[PDB]
Amino acid sequence: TPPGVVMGLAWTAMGGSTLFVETSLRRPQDKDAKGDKDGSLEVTGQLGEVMKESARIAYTFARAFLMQHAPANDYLVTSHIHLHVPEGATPKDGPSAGCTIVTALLSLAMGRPVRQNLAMTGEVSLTGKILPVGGIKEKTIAAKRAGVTCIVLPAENKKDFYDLAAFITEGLEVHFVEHYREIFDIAFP
Amino acid sequence: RNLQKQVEKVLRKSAYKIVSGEAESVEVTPENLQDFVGKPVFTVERMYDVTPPGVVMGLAWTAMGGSTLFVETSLRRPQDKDAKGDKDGSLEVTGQLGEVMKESARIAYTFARAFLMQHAPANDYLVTSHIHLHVPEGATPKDGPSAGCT
Repeated sequence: TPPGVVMGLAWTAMGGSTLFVETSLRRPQDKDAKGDKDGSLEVTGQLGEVMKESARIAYTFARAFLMQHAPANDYLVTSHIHLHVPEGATPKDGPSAGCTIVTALLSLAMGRPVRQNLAMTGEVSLTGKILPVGGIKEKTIAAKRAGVTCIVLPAENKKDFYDLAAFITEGLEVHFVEHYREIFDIAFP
Repeated sequence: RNLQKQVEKVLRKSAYKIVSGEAESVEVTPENLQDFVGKPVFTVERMYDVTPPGVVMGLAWTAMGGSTLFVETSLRRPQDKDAKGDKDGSLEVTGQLGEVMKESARIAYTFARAFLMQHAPANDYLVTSHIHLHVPEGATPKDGPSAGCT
C-alpha cells in the first residue's frame, strides 16, 4: 500500500469487505508559487450526499489537524486533490470509514506510508472523537483473511470485540482509541 | 421499553440457573450482574468534556426524547494569507440542514460578525477568517432553529 492508498473495511450487506481507498494530487503544485488558493478536494466513489458532506467535514478536520501539527508544510492548503471511495459498504455503515480518509490525506502529506496491513474502521467526529461502530464480527473475519496485523477500534467498543468467538481473534494486535491523535501516534513512531 | 427487555433477559437467564443451576435463590447484585447480562453497553456518560473553542451543549427535541447535541466548527483556512486583501470568510454549514436552518445560520453569522465589531472593533477574527460549521442532524424540523442560540 504505497503512499496515498490504503485498504479499508466495509460491512457489506453480504459479509464484510476490505475495499481500498485512494487519493491523489490533482493539479500542478506551482502554477503560482505565491498563489493563495484552496487545495480543493474532488471526492468520488458513488457517494450519497450524506457522505459528500461527511468527506468535506473530515477534510476540514484533516486540514485543521495538519495546520496545527506541521506549520512549515503548506501542501494541503494549496493543491487540488481527487479522492476515490470504492463501492461496497452497507449504507448505514458507510460513514464509519471516514477516518481512513483522514489518515489517507495525512499519508499523502508526509509521503510516509502507514504501518503496514493495518486495517482500521470507526466513525469520527470533528476533533478526532472516535465513535463506537457495529458489526465487529464480519469485519474481523474479513480482516482475518486479509493479512491484518493491528486493528484499531473505538475505545467504547472493546467489550463487543471481546464477545467474539475465541479462535477468530488469535493473531492480530488491537488498539482502542477516542482521540484520532492516538492513531496518528500509532502509524508513525 | 429497552429496559423492559433488558430485565426480561435477566429474569430469563435467572430461570435457566434454577431449573438446572445450583443456587436455589438468585440475589442479584451490581457486581453479580455480568453473569446475567454481560459487559457494559454505555460507558461514556456525556460524549466528552467540552473542547474550549468550538462546542456548546445543545439540547434538541428529536423524535424520541431530547438529546444534547454538540456543535462543531472550525477555522477553514489559514488566517493571515492576506493581511490586506479583503474577502469575507464564509461559513459552510452542514449536517443535512433544513432550509429554515439555512436562513437561521445565515442570520446568525451576520449578527455574529455584527456583534464582534459592535463590541470589539479592534478584533476582526470572525469577519475575515474562514469557517466550517456543522449542526448535527437529529433535531425535529420545527425545533432546528432553536439550536441557533448555541
